[PDB]
Amino acid sequence: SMSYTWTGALITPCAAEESKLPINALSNSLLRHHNMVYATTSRSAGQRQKKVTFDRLQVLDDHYRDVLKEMKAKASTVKAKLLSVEEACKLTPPHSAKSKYGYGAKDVRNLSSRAVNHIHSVWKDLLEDTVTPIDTTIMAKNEVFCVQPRKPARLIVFPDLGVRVCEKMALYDVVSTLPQVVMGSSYGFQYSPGQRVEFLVNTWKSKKNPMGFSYDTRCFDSTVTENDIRVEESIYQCCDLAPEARQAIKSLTERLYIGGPLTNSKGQNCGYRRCRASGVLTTSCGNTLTCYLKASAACRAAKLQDCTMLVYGDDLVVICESAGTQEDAASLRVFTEAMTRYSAPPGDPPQPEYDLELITSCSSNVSVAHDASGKRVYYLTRDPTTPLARAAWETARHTPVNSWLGNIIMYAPTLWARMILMTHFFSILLAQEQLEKALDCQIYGACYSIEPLDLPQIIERLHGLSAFSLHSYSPGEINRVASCLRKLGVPPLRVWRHRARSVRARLLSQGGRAATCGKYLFNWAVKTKLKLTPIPVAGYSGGDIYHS
Ligand SMILES: CNC(=O)c1c(-c2ccc(F)cc2)oc2cc(N(Cc3ccc(B(O)O)c(F)c3)S(C)(=O)=O)c(C3CC3)cc12
Ligand SMILES: CNC(=O)c1c(-c2ccc(F)cc2)oc2cc(N(Cc3ccc(B(O)O)c(F)c3)S(C)(=O)=O)c(C3CC3)cc12
Repeated sequence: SMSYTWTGALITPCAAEESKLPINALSNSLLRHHNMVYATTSRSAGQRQKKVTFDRLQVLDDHYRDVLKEMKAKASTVKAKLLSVEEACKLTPPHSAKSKYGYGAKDVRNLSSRAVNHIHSVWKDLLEDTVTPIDTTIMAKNEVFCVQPRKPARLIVFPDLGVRVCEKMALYDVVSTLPQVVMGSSYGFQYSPGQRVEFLVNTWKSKKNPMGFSYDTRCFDSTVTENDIRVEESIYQCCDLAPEARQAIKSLTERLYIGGPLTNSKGQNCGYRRCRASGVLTTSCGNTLTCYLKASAACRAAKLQDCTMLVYGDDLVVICESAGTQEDAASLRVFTEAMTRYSAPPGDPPQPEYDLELITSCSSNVSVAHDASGKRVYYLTRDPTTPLARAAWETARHTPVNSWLGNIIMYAPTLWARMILMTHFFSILLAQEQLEKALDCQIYGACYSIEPLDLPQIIERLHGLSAFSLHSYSPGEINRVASCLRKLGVPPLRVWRHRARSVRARLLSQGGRAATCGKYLFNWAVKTKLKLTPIPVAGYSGGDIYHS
C-alpha cells in the first residue's frame, strides 16, 4: 500500500509566505548572521511529497500479537465518557482554522447557534454513515530553522472544524486517559519535565549495567498502515464506552483516520492518503500506542533484558540491562530488523549508549548542573540552535505560536533559556509594557494562553525552585551553547550577563509581580544572591486542543 497517491495538483498556501528572516531595530541585538535563518514554504512541498510517498509492507508475528493482547487487557479496564457539544467547544483553540460552512473557532467557543447546529448535524452524520470518506485539507507548515551545513516543509493534513469538535466529543476522554493505563510509566506525556528527568535517572540507576538507545523511525506518519490504524481502533473499543461513542469511533476510523482524499487550500483534489493524518485528534495517542506496540514486540525479538521504554508520539527510548558491548550491538540490529518488518525502519540506525546524557530524544538530552547548596541537579536541555533562530524571527514578526515562551517554560533550567531567552524577551516586554498581556504558546503540543508575569510560578511547578539557582553547568553543555552563539552571530554569554542585570533592575523597579520576575528569573545575574522561597496530567497533546 502506497502511503500517498498524487494527482499533480500543487499544495498551495492560504496566505503569503516569508522564507527570509524579517529584520527590525531589535534583530541585531540577538542575532547577526541573518541569512542562516529561514522559514519553510509550500515551494518545497513537492520535495516533501517525494520523501513521504512509499510502499509499506508489514509482517506480523507472535511477539506483536502477544503485546497487543496485553495492551487490550489493560484498555479493557478504562471507562471513557462522551463530551457534550459545549465541553468539546470549550476545548477548541481561539485561533483554530475556521469551518468551510460559515463559522469559526470563536463562534464554536461562544456556542453560537450556527456553529452548534452544524456540529449537531456533523455528529448525526457520523452516527448514521460509517463509509463515506471525509474530506481533508493538506497544507505546508511554515516553520523556522537554521541552515544545516534546507529542510523541505512538513505537510499537515486536517479535517473541517465541525469534524474536529466531533472528534473531541467521541474521543477526547479516551485519548486523555487510555495511554497511561495501557503503557504505565512508559507514557511520556504524564510527566512534568522535572518528573521525567527523575524517572530517567531512576530508570538508569535501576539497572546493574545500564545500556540505552533512541530509535527514530523515518517519516513515522507515512509508516502507519491501515492495519495499524484498525488495531488502534480495536484498542479504543476495548474501553467501557457509551454506544454512541462506539459508533462515532468506528465511523471516524473508517471515514477519516484510515485515509481519505486530500484537498488543497484552493479546493483542488491533490490525491489520497493511506497513512496517519498529522492533524487529527488521535494522532498523538495513536502514534504513541503504535510505537509502544511495535517497539515492545521488537524488544522481545531481540531478547533485551529488563527493558524500560519511554514513548512520546514517534519518539522512543529503551533503557535495559547490558549483556556486554558486543552482545548489545548485535541485539540492536535484531531490534531494528523486527521494527522494519513491522513497517518502521530507522532514519539513522540505533546506537547503544552507556552514559544517560549521550541519549538524545525529542531533540533533548539529560545534563547536570548544581543548585545553591552545590548538590547535583539533573535537567533536560537541547541544542539551542532552533530555539534561537525562532526567537530571532519572533523578535521582528508576531507569530501564531510564541515558541520563545514555550521554550522558556519547557527548558527553564537551561543555561541558554535563562541567560538569552529570558533576558532578551523580558527586555522587549518591558519596553512595550506588555508583561501582563497573555500570549499563545504550546506545552507538549497543547495550546495555552499565558502571561509572562506568571512564569515564576509555572517554572516552580514544572521544574522545582532549583531552576532559579542552577550553576556549574557542564563543560560540554557550555561549549555547545557558546559554539551555537558564534555560529549564529549571537552575542557571547558575558554580554547576556551584563544585559540581565539591567533587565532585572528594570523589573525590580516596577514592584509587584514584575519584581517577582526580577527576583526569581534573574537571581543568576546578581553576585549577592536573594533567598528564594516559595513564590505565593491534563491529557491533551496535539490535535487542536486549548485550555483556559
Ligand atoms: C521518549 N522521549 C522522551 O519522553 C523525552 C526525552 C528523553 C531524553 C533522553 C532520554 F534518554 C530519554 C528521553 O526528553 C524529553 C524532553 C521533552 N521536553 C522537550 C520537548 C520536546 C518536544 C516537544 B513537542 O514539540 O511536542 C515539547 F513540547 C517539549 S520537556 C518540556 O523538557 O520535558 C519531552 C516532551 C514531552 C515532549 C519529552 C522527552
Ligand atoms: C552574577 N554572575 C555570576 O556570578 C557569574 C559569573 C561572573 C564571572 C566573573 C565576573 F567578574 C562576574 C560574574 O560567571 C558566571 C558563569 C555562570 N555559568 C554559565 C556561564 C558560562 C560561561 C560564561 B562566559 O564564558 O561568558 C558565562 F557568562 C556564563 S557556569 C560556569 O556554568 O556556572 C553562571 C551561572 C549561570 C548562573 C554565573 C556566572
